[PDB]
Amino acid sequence: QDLVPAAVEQAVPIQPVAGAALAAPAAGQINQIDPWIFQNFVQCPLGEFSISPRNTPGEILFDLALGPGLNPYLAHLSAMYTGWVGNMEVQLVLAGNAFTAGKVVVALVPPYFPKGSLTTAQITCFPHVMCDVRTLEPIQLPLLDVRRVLWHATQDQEESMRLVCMLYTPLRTNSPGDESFVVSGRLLSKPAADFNFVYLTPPIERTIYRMVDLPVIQPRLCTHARWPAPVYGLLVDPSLPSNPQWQNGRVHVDGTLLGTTPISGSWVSCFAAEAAYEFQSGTGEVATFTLIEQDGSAYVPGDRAAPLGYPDFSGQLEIEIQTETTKTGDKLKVTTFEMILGPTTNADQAPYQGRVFASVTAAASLDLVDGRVRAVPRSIYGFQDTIPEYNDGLLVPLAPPIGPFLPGEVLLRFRTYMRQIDTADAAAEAIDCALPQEFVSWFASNAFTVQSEALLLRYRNTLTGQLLFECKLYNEGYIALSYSGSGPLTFPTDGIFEVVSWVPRLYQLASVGS
Amino acid sequence: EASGQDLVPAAVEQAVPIQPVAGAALAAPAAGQINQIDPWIFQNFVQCPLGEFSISPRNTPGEILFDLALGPGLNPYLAHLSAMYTGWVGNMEVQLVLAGNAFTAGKVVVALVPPYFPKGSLTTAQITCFPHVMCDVRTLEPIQLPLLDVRRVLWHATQDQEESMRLVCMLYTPLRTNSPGDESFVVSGRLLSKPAADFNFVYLTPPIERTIYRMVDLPVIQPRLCTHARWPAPVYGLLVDPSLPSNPQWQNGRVHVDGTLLGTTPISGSWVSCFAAEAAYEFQSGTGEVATFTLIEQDGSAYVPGDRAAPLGYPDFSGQLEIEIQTETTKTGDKLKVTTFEMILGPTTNADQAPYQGRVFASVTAAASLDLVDGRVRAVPRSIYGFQDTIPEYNDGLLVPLAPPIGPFLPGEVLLRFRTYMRQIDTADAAAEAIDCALPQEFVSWFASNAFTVQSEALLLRYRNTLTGQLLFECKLYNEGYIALSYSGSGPLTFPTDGIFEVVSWVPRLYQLASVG
Amino acid sequence: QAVPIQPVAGAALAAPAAGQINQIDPWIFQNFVQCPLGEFSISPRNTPGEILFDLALGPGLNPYLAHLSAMYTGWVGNMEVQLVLAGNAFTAGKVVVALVPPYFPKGSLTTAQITCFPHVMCDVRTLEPIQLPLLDVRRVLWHATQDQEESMRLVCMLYTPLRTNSPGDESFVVSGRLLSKPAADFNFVYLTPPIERTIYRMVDLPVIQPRLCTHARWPAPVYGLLVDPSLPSNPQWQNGRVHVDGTLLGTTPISGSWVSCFAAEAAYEFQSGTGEVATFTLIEQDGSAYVPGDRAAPLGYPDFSGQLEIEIQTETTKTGDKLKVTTFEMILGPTTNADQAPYQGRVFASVTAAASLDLVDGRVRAVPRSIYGFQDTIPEYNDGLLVPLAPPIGPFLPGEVLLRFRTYMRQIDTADAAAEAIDCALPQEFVSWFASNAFTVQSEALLLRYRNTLTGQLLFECKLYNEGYIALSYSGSGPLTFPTDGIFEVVSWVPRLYQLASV
Ligand SMILES: [Mg+2]
Ligand SMILES: [Mg+2]
Ligand SMILES: [Mg+2]
Repeated sequence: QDLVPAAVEQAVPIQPVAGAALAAPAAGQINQIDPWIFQNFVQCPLGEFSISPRNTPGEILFDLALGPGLNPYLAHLSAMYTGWVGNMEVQLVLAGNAFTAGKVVVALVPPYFPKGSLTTAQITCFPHVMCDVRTLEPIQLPLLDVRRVLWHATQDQEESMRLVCMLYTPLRTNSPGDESFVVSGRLLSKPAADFNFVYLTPPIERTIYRMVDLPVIQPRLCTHARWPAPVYGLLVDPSLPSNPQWQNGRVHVDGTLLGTTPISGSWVSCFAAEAAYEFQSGTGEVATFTLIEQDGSAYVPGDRAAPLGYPDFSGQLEIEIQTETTKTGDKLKVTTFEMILGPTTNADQAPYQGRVFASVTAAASLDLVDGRVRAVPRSIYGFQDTIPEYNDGLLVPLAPPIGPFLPGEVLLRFRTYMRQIDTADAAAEAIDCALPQEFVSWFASNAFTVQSEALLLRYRNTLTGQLLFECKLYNEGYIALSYSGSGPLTFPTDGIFEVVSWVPRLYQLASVGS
Repeated sequence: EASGQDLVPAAVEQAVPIQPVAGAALAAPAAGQINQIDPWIFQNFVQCPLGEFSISPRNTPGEILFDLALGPGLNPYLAHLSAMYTGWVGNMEVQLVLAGNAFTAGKVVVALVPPYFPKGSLTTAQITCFPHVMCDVRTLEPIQLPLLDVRRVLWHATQDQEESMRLVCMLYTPLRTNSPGDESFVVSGRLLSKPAADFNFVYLTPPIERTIYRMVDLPVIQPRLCTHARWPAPVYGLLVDPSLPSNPQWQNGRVHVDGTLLGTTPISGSWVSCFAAEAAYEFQSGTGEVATFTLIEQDGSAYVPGDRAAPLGYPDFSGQLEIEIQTETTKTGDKLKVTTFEMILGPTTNADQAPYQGRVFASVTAAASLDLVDGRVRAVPRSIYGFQDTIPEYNDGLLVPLAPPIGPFLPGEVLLRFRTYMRQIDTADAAAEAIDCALPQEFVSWFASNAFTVQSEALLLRYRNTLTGQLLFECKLYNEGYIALSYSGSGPLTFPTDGIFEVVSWVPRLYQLASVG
Repeated sequence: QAVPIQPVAGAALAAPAAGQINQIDPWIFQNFVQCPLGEFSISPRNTPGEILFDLALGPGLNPYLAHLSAMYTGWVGNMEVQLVLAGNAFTAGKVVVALVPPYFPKGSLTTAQITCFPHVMCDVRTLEPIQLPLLDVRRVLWHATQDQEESMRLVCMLYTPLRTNSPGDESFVVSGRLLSKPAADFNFVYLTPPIERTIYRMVDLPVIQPRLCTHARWPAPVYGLLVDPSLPSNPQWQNGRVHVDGTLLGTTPISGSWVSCFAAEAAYEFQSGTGEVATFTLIEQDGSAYVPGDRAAPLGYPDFSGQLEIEIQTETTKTGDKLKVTTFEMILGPTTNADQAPYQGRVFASVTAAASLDLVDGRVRAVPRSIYGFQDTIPEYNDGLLVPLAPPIGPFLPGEVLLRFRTYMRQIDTADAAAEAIDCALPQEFVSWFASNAFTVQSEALLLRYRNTLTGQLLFECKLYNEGYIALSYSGSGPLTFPTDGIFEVVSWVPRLYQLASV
């Protein structure tokens, strides 16, 4: 005769996994870590998520892989080792309330289980813990090294054990009351008794598990990335188009440039070519340009739409070039030519094929010598923020349009002003970019590894450390804010962007408002 | 024990030159669970899921009779259990049955081929360079062989297919018979297996029924209660006929066994030989009233010339088709009706019809103007005039992408045909009009919605009678979606249409069937 | 000898799950053989931090183990190496040899980082060979032979500079050489039928004299073999461009019956100018379609400028004159102002016709007959636009000059009498040989020797690069020719910075 209790605590039953006892006969060395790293839970580099009443049951809230990039001490230490082996421990804290109903499941998913779409029925067939959003204290699970190899390489990230969290039952509030309410979650970890490193190497600085940082410069000392001018403004505007297809100033956070984006800010909306002048009788002397790369290399039609640094807007542009004449009384001068960029055919512009056309009006036939030039913009006429002609009328390789966003998110814009010709309006013609120069470099100089889908940034006052807003910076290189206003909203331009954490894609920012 | 030896009892001990391999004990300190298989599964030999093969006097030395890879899919208990684990490891045991008639002669070789050896020819010169055994086709007792887990990992993933050891069987000398009368015997081999002592699985996983094992299964429906896949009608007959063209090039009703649709095959049997288009009407002094249709897809979306010859469900035959259309009129007293046009399908030697590009013209006889309003239509057939079973004119004289013709077959093999009849006009004929397909429409839905994983080249089916539980014949279903029987007669031969098809085994393309009938 | 490292197990860890453990001939354990790419020179002008050699563990380090590797599936175990330096008592300087593990990220190292591995430091005045272990640090139980995986490397750097005197005529280098053999714990895994197409298989050339070959840019024999340094040093030809591993570059064809020709579906009509004009809609010379992709024109299309004659067979439904061969006149020259676009698939040519000679429209194949006003310059592939090309031949080290295979054309020249030369980089037998053998590439270049077969006296040595051009070390100011009845033979893989000897 026996008594079965209704209330039992909760636990995960395990079979022990061997670490360095399997690895040691074919490792070079087996290296120990400081014994007090085994004593403290420390927040994970990806250690923030949220829960809303807009999430639906089945959604995945976080997803973590075993290994050294879960602890900031272990990630600092991996710069001087070639491999790793052993077990870990994770801790979870939820900041909910008394009005909040809901459950989540945290499952342990092994390597080589096909990463498709899990359902709510299936998540409880793994080892798991059942948690609800009203808990005051933290929950912990083990994370074991179930594997087919003898050890792992710190610089190639292969298959390991994962930690998946799913929303089990919907999240509800009793009185309507709180539907703008978000639950915060945080993740923390330490290593368990049986974790080692493998082979001592020189400490390399540009390893993986090195954390991203931004350059410490205020946005008003910087340089616009689509037109050769400083940065003057910083704002967000729902009235404008949401998914622009700009082609300069676009870079991945892992460091790969895309579009015609150059490294230097002295290539921006400028070009270089071989020159050839003729004097068709009607208008004037006409210059046909055979395009090259600005470092003097040849141009080959490839996977961009033009050479690096080409203007990505429409309208009539003014250039200044050097000219060497064959008259009497002059040998060198800065000449002006007038050029049309937009979809304004009858001129047959095809910078994708390596030929552009321009002209200056002249009652003479000034014999200008053929050679090599560098053209720089002077003024713009009828500027539309739309792509120019790249082929004659044909489509070219492009970079995808900016996006996607979540419901409620909008795009952050850096603004500058262009020199223009205008007759009736004396307003300042504005142009935006997503990331300024000083940011497209510092990427592609550093080559970071993205470790998640977005980066959470805080923007502060350099003095008094006040918080101005929070934002998501996605891997593709654009920033989002949570903002549901209708008109514009501009921000002070002398702050500094911080780095907080890697976050998931479904992360819910706090809303900004005028 | 048996009457009359006249032959070899056992290909028993030949030594195989190989070392003992370690199984689930190298993997155990790297899992975080203790797992285990039912001790009674280790206690009897059961037929393998790819477990049948033939040897005929038509085969030549160097042909591969079977080629098995080590893993869960060699046993039916183990292929069921692998749906709820990640990982496997260990050795197996196999049994070979080859007990031909005492009047036969021949040899085969079975080799142990390691991981990472190229897949390709395997000439008869290099198969004996492996650890191998040589076998007579007359051996009475079953021959037993080891299949060992030579590997440089600690275990294997169940939902991958990795490098493991293989077991390859090749015909070594031809098969002959010195019996005085009229025919040479075929040998019927079987493969059986069971796990060895240290086979295990690794980590428990949600049981997911769409795994890479899980053999195909057909729907339990009778042929005479299915829907034709080239004409909108029931299925009525089922027969073979060696007098009709052998390798047709039908475009509708084609589907891969793994779920890929071929040609212009739709999913709904309500799209077969219909179309949806944007219409425009005119009245003139000549043809009468011409209707011009620009085609879209039938759900309602646009059409673009692509990897097919026409939209989905377009009729793949020649003739003159009359259709029926809903139309409006700008007359008073009459609102909406059903009107009938006709349309020629063939080349016509001068035409304005390119259904590849989306251009189709119809017409109706009319003395005055029949003012019919424009809009959206869906055309269905009513009758066929001058039926020809040859492809229509897709692009007037071009070469559009087409699904290949049905074939090849082995010597002696003919095509199984599903038959229905059409509505027609005929002056001097009173017989029906027959159209044939390869698989009926329920089988296209089954394969498109199931996404199976094939094993070798064909499936072996048997056809059973429902009223008496009798097996009538056996056929081969090739992975490209056509069925073949073995028949060497001249007259058509028909079959009842109140039976079921049932899957038996995976087979090679050189499998030889018993003939009907 | 003693570095800070633990002993590594070979067959004790592989044997449970291998099928066989196979032994090697005991006399192979008694000889140190030269490793491939194990040798350097140190000069007084070298800068500390520069890399002397870089070698990975496996069967390819030994010539006997690379042969034996073709009848096996795997390998395991450790090796041992010797380093031999040639200095004397009146030198100074140092080197460091490090043991770098399997997954270290490749890049570049400094002298500060090289001492952070397990290493030895060695003085250039050392007398005996310096002996070391090369161990199998690994995450698997054995390695597959028809595969290359990560293994331990051995890396040598110059640590402090060389200090010496020199005479007036030469300049005193210190030389080094690395030799190897297997350690007692080294084995193979499972006996397989021997393979001929293995990854440890050396490049070889066809045994054919240059004068019996076929020219790669004009359909005719090869008549010369020269080196001329007054010509354009970096040409950009588009035919006869092949990679040593067998990839065809440019518009290079496999067969010599395609060089400087084209096939097309022709269309004719009379114009009251020169006469019957032909619109050639180009096709691939084997009957398949043509789509503008990676290269400038279809395969084999000529790649020089001028005005060219072409012969085509016509059919005329005239009763009394049906089939005949008619020579047209195409002008594919430089910037010669008529809308020629091979890259899109259409060209034009016509003939002086007094009347409208009936010529039906059908399939044709053009062959050249003679050239008029020939320049060595890219044709007009697209009207005035740019086209996907192949990079210019190069680059060459200081002193290096391109070797040229020369032949002669069919000229039209009214006020000249000397014949027209034209060059290529390789004949048409070295092109299809690389395309059929599909070799595996090891360093950057191969060292060849041009020898005479009658006596056995070598004419020079050259450097066949991976992209497919030859380079000799030359200093003279005029063309220097060679006899066209020698034989090219392969010596070894060399690095790019390898200094040949003079000609
Ligand atoms: Mg303005
Ligand atoms: Mg009839
Ligand atoms: Mg000449």
